[PDB]
Amino acid sequence: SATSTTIAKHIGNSNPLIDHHLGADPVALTYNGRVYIYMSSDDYEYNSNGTIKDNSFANLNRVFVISSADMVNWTDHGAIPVAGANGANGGRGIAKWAGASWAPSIAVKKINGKDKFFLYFANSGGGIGVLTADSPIGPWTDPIGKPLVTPSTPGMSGVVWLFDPAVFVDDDGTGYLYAGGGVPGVSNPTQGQWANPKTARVIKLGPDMTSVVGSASTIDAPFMFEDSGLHKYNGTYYYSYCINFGGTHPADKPPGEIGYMTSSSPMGPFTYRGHFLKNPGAFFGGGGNNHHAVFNFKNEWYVVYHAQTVSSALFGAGKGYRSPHINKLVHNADGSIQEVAANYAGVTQISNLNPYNRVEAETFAWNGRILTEKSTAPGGPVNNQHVTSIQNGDWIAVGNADFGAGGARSFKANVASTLGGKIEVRLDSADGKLVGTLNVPSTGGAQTWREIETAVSGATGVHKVFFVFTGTGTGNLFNFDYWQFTQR
Ligand SMILES: O[C@@H]1[C@@H](O)[C@H](O[C@@H]2CO[C@@H](O[C@@H]3CO[C@@H](O[C@@H]4CO[C@@H](O)[C@H](O)[C@H]4O)[C@H](O)[C@H]3O)[C@H](O)[C@H]2O)OC[C@H]1O
Ligand SMILES: [Ca+2]
Ligand code: NA
Ligand code: NA
Repeated sequence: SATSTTIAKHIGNSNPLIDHHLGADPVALTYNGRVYIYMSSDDYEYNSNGTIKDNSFANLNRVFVISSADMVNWTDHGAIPVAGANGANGGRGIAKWAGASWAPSIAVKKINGKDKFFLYFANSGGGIGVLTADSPIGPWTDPIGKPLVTPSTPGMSGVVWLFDPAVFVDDDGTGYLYAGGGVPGVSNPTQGQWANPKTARVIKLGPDMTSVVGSASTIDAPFMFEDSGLHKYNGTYYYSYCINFGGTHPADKPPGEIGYMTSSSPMGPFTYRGHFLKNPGAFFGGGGNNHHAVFNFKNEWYVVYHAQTVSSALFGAGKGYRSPHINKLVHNADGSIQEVAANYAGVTQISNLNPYNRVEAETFAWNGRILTEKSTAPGGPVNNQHVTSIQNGDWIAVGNADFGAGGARSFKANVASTLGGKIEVRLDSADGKLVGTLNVPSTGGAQTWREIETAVSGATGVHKVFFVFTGTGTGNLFNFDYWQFTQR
């Protein structure tokens, strides 16, 4: 009954994090037991004849957000319509001054006893903006109505590409913004311009995280290119960035790789240490921009980065379209960082999923091959999505659902369907033990939602769980908002 194949994130593998769409320039928020990943909205551009053309970043006007409690099952929180200029996101789009929202950065700060969230983004190469929210997934407000940082921000002149923000809230509650990149000398930098672009910047933020304090300092990242990052390990601040591709490079600053520098203060002085992530081309073939954030989630150090692993699998060429990956990052006893072993296997699931809570359908580890959108389902979480583009033989799967010793009694699915179909609930594999079959009736339409219940038996212990979609003809069989098992 399950016939569709995984594009790039194969069952058992944790990279790329998702493959049912793209997501470039990832950054991580760790918050109340979940990692959020916020991403540039990579999205295929097409020639007029419907063939794919190389990514020119034309579609980078949203921020894609996924989250996980376990590194394997990703809840799709959909898209934040950040860019509102030109104009389009069809209306919708939150920062009216910004035509683009590249390379997000995310921070949370408790203000007046309430957690407040701050999403930073680059309006292409021209400035940094910020949105605010009372939850990591929104809804979002543009407090300011203009960029937060421009070339006129003190200290920011001399930056070639005023982009790739990284916002770090220090242990004392002070925010810092790292930004910049590009290489001076336009079409022909001299060797020395390659070697010391002097286009990286850090600026301190005001307490409210929507203003700057003082002037930006230059970080002299050798062979700076883009992709500022900041993490703090054992009291030391690590400024990381992508090394440029031009000029001759010494062996210790290899082109297109992630370099890093350390300092005992967030604003420097920084000393190059420092490379830990080869170009994604070195691992997955070969190659492109390289774009990364280091974070600690549930007591482990990771780097999120991107690679052209979904587009290459679909097209035979990555064409600049990028997908998020995570691997472990290891700090040595001396504080240096080991080369990250970027791969497909990725990170092993760190905790089980509880299938007795409401679980969004768009919370899955693997799929073949569906889409997620914006749902009309009543209620649900902020920016509630559903699984759609469900055809016969499609499926989604969660990793390590723990049904417990007693096991499940029933399975509920919130579904909307014009003609109906089935959800087969299978353990371990797409062709695995059938524990139940939910008959999706005609509900009256794709926006008319019914919670359907069906019996489950044989579902005990920890398993991958596959929801295999079947139906006749069509089209879209149904959309698929959330599910919940009952005990026992
Ligand atoms: O409008 C401005 C944009 O144009 C500017 O876009 C940047 C263009 O450069 C992007 O970096 C690319 C990454 O790929 C490099 O080539 C690789 C060299 O090794 C080969 O193995 C591999 O196949 C190649 O892909 C290329 O040299 C380098 O320029 C950068 O990420 C973009 O940001 O952005 C700012 C806008 O203001
Ligand atoms: Ca949902
Ligand atoms: Na970033
Ligand atoms: Na499909």
